[PDB]
Amino acid sequence: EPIEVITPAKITEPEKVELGKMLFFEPRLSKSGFISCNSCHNLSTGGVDALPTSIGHHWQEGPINSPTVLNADFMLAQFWDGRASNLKEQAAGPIANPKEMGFTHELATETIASMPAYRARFAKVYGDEKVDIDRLTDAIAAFEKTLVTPNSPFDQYLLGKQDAISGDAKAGYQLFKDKGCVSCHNGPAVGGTMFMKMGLIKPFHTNNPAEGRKGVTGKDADKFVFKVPTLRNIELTYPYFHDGSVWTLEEAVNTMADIQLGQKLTEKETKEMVAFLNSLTGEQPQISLPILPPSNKETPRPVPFAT
Amino acid sequence: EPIEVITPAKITEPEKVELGKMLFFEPRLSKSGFISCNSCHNLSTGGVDALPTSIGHHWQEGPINSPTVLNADFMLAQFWDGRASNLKEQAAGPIANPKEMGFTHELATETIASMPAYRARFAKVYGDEKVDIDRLTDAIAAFEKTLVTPNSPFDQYLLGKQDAISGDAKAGYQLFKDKGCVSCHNGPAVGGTMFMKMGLIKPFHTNNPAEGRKGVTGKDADKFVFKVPTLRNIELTYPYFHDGSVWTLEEAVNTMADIQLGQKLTEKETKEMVAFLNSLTGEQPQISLPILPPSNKETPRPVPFATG
Ligand code: HEM
Ligand code: HEM
Ligand code: HEM
Ligand code: HEM
Ligand SMILES: [Ca+2]
Ligand SMILES: [Ca+2]
Repeated sequence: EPIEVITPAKITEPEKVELGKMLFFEPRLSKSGFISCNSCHNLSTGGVDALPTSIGHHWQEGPINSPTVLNADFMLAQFWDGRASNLKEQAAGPIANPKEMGFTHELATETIASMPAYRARFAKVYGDEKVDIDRLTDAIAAFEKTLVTPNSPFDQYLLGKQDAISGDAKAGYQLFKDKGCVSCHNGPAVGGTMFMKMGLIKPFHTNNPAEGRKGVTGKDADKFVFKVPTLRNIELTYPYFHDGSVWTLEEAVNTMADIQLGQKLTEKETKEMVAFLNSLTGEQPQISLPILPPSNKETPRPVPFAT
Repeated sequence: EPIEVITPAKITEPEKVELGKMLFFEPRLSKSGFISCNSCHNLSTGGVDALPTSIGHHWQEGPINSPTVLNADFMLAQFWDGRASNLKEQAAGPIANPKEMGFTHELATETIASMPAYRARFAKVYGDEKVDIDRLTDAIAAFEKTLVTPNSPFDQYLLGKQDAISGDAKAGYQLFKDKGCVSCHNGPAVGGTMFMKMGLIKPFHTNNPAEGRKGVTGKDADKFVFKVPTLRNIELTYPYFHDGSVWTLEEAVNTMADIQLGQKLTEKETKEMVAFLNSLTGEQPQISLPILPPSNKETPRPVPFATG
């Protein structure tokens, strides 16, 4: 089969994953002292804010839909345009992004380094108490690699449990293959293995200006070519597409069939397609909320409002 | 001894607690779909946002410092001005407060009732799958009552363990008593047993307009009379006072000694006091980040920007 099962994450650097988990939930990575990775990739809600575009520092309206951190390591690159190569490189972006955490790499590292409890952990992981952006993002990336979603009802079906999904869902997987969805959405993450044009046969209408891969490569052929997203946990990651325009998976599957394949789905076919896509929802990360250390007199004060 | 030990939470109703935890972390209880109770009472950082005052809907600056939910069921009343009797009544407020979650009770219950997984849990706890603010806030309060902080160094000391706290911290505690702090800050939560004047001997110098109890009662005698906060986990719940004006416990202790007692602390005395107070940090809630059900076609969409 073109779709493969996701296996539970193997943790090989436990101290580092713990430090990463703390940092993913650390709102003092932001200027406000209020926004953490979790604010926009909420692990209680499919690893996303579930908004059309993000709400950032000062309630600024973000330019693009927040994708899920779930199974993000199976992606060939990171961000919609693939401008980051892995999760460690990606993590540098939000901290310093004015529309997101609104901080700087220098302020983030000073903030974390103010606290002996954090310094002790960087020392255990990397060899001394220095905090720099490489270590901080490396730790975050190590944690994110644990956020896989094994044991979806579909995975149980691929492993031979014929009763793990409905007949609607089984017919939907067949449609998925037979219509050509799988040509772009395949591998363990049902997506994430390639860049492809959004609007291959028919243009995709949006008033969102994001040009995708063209903004990394400079190639006009790369205009509106985006990373193919994962369809794992697609049930949870509404609204859909990079512009957050579509709230129902019903409409997303029909928009994809219409513009990627040249023909929308029937009522029955949509029912089946959605059934299959929901069966891709895996076991969500079970994480204990991390207990973060107190700020001290050396910790930069947050600036939620004026100064 | 005027301070008592915090015992671990007796969990008698774990299904309700579970439901309560989900709702406490549920950002779809806010109009924006972005703010939950945990936003302002962040359980990773002492049950508080650690901001001078809170960030609400549309990034509004709130009027007062968000208190910790840790040990809050020990409080004689809820809110700085004591306007809510207990955690259940309290929880109704923020959901409908325009400067906080900015939602309505009607929309909150419709939002939760839209999802079969939520309806199933309400049924399992209350007997049918109807959602109203009564059951919603009952479940949240059930979860909050579990958020006690046992096993602090000072508790170990009260129980007899002499090396539980430092020499400084021991001197700290005798000073806390001898100077009269314990007249207002006592019991299991080292606080929350009474409302007292902020600025008993001298005025509290603040630019914050909050009136305290007078705002609720109208009485001139209740002016700047506030619920005495818990000092449990005071290490973690900076900045201090209802105006969130002071970031160090050093300043906080000196301000109190001065304006509540007419007393000035030696540097060694302030350091002793701060060591004592630091010893009041207990074991933090150990909880699993709740997995919330997906919205569906009957779930009201979040409204992060629109005025309607
Ligand atoms: C260090 C903290 C953060 C981490 C580790 C993180 C993680 C990630 C990852 C892995 C991706 C790419 C996944 C993919 O392309 O499929 C991503 C993209 C994105 N995240 Fe975050 N995130 C963080 C902070 C934030 C915050 C605070 C916000 C909102 C204010 C946010 C909103 C977004 C948006 C809008 C994108 C897509 C941007 C683009 O494609 O250019 N992220 N994040
Ligand atoms: C009917 C068959 C298909 C179905 C049901 C389907 C399903 C989906 C869904 C549900 C999304 C939204 C993901 C998200 O927002 O996180 C999506 C996005 C996407 N898919 Fe498909 N897909 C199909 C066919 C294809 C084909 C044939 C291609 C390539 C030719 C493709 C490439 C993409 C791309 C580039 C995106 C991101 C588009 C954007 O938001 O700009 N898909 N797909
Ligand atoms: C239903 C969700 C919430 C719950 C269960 C909750 C819990 C509590 C509790 C127990 C108190 C009183 C504790 C005490 O006075 O000792 C309180 C007060 C307070 N909380 Fe929340 N909270 C919620 C939502 C929020 C949000 C979203 C914000 C920020 C936007 C916030 C900020 C505050 C503030 C500023 C106060 C003090 C207000 C006053 O004294 O008048 N709360 N909360
Ligand atoms: C040196 C002795 C004292 C110390 C070290 C002390 C400690 C503290 C601390 C650290 C706070 C900040 C709590 C927070 O912001 O959450 C506080 C607040 C408070 N304490 Fe004390 N306290 C002392 C004496 C007193 C006395 C004698 C009274 C009553 C007469 C009192 C009543 C209060 C009240 C009403 C508040 C809240 C005031 C406000 O922010 O509006 N304290 N105390
Ligand atoms: Ca989405
Ligand atoms: Ca405080």
